[PDB]
Amino acid sequence: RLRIGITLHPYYSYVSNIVGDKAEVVPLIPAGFNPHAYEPRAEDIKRIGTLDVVVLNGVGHDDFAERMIASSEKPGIPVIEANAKVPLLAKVVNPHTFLSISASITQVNTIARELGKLDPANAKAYTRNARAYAKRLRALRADALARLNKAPAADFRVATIHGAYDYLLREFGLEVTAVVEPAHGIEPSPSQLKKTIDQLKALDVKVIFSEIDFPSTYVETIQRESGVKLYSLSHISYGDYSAGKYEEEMARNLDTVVRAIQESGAEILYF
Ligand SMILES: [Fe+2]
Repeated sequence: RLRIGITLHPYYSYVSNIVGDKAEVVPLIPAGFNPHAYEPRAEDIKRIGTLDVVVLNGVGHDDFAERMIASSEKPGIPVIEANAKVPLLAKVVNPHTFLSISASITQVNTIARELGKLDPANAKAYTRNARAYAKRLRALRADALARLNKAPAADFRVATIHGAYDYLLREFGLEVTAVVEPAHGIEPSPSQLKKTIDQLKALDVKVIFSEIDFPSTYVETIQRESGVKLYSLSHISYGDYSAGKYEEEMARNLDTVVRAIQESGAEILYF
C-alpha cells in the first residue's frame, strides 16, 4: 500500500481525488501553518521515513520539502515533479501553477501517471480518477466564465498583494499590472509601499486582489491612499486539508474575478 507525501493544500486535493481509498495522503507540514513562514521541524522530517513517494511543486513553492528530504532517513525517496509538463512565467519563476485550472489538469495527469508506475496494481484507477477530477475542474471554470457577460474594458487594470494570481487571471485574458509584495512572501518596506501606491495611481489600476488566508495590515492604507476597489482571493493554504478544498476554494476565486470584472463593467442608461 502507498503512503504519499504532499507539501501544499492543493496537492492534497489532487492526490486525494486520484487515489480515493487506494493510498494514504500524508501532509509533510501541519494544517494551520503558513507554508511561506514554515521553518522545517524534527517531527516533520522523521515522517518522511514512513513515506514511499513525495509529490512536489518543485518550481519554488516547497523548497522547505526539498531541504527536509535531504535530512530525512530516506534522502533518495522517489520524488514526483508535478509541474514537469507545465509552462511557467517568467530565473524568476512564479510557483503558483496550482491557482490555474489548465495548470492543475496537467499536474493531476503528471501525478496519476507517475503514481501509476509506483503502484501498477492501481494505475488503471489512478488514470480513471484523474479523468474524473479534470472533468469537475473544466466545468468549474466553464460555469464561472458562463456568468461573464462582457470581457473587461481596455483600461481594466488589476493589482494583487501576493504574486499568486498571474496564472488564474491568464485564464480570463488578463495580466497583473502590479504585485505589491517586492518578492514572493516578502512584506514591502514603507519606501516600497509608497512607490507601489504611486504606481497604482499613475497607471489608474482599477481593482486590488488581497489575501483571504493570511491577510496583511498595510491593505487598508493602499485602499485609503489610492481609492482602488478591494476584493479577496484564496491562496488555498489555510486550515484543514481535504479532497474538496482545491475545487471548493477555486470556484470562489473564479466568481470573485467574475464579480470584480462585472462590478467595473456596470452599464447605466438615459438622458
Ligand atoms: Fe505563495
